Amino acid sequence: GIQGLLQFIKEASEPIHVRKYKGQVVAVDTYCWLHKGAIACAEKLAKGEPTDRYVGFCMKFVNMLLSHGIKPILVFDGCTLPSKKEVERSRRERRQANLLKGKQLLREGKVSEARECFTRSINITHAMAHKVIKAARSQGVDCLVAPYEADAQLAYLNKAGIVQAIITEDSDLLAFGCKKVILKMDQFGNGLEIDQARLGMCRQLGDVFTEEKFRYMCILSGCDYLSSLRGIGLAKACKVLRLANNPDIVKVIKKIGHYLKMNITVPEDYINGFIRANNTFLYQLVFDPIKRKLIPLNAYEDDVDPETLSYAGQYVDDSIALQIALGNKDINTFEQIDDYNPDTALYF
DNA sequence: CGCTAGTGATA
DNA sequence: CTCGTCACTAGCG
Ligand code: NA
Repeated sequence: GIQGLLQFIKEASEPIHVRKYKGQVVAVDTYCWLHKGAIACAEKLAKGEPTDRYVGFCMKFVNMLLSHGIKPILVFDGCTLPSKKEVERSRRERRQANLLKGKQLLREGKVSEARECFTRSINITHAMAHKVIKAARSQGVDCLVAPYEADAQLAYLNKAGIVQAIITEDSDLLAFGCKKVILKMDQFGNGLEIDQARLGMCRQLGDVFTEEKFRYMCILSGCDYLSSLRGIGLAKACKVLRLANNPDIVKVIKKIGHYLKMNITVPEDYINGFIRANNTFLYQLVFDPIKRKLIPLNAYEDDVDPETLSYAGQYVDDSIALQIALGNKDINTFEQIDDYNPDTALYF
């Protein structure tokens, strides 16, 4: 996502412990636990050999949060946004390559390299995530499969007061407008918290501590929805945002070469791609657990047409979205793989 | 000299 | 059949 974002605003970071959120609700970007837990049993998944260590891993963290008296809500990624299809396919091809080479080209002789390639060809499937969901629900923990990206869903849960903090390793959460994000948490509950209001503690940031300006900085720096101009990182983006007074971001991006004293010819596609990136950060589709329907991250403004925001995810029926959120309906085939019912046991 | 972006080691 | 990350630094303006 946003490279070097954590180091850039480390002044706003506060080392905490999970006790600080006792008797409160916290949402967890489960994919990080799933991935770090799958790294341990990489060769097992590479060979196609049955294993469930990652389940015990995720449940270890969950049991920690529970032991400190916190109500955790596990969140998973759902469908992939159209602005990421070819990227996910690229990573798919990379995993296929690392698996093929790591297997056939390293089946005899070299072993360490074969494992080093197998750990790269590791793919987190929704079946594994479903195992985690079954275990978590067996331990009475609520789960939610996002309609699309997990970071938007989490940001919604946080901005709606449903949760008070978000445990993740992704730095993009801040660009979605989260209030409290707990990064780099270990087994015991030791992690780095970053509050939105505390963004002002960064002198280097200047007057770019407001949600909108901070978002513009994150996008200009280089995000998953849009690569940055060559030579533009966090410092340069922050600088050009600090210097410019004009509220209209388009003219600013057009004069990015003027404000930074460096020869930059802004591509025709970059402005539209910027608007699309910002619109994706603002209006990506999430699932409202209370109303049990599919809503945008933020309510649409007066200058935006919903029919042109297909890249921020497309709507489906609320019953289908509900079945997806419960992990009952498969992401790809849309087939019913489970029959969990929250009525006959959140979502109330 | 500040800052971007790529590499190598690593689980 | 869902996303890496960090320390170090070459090399840019
Ligand atoms: Na960049």
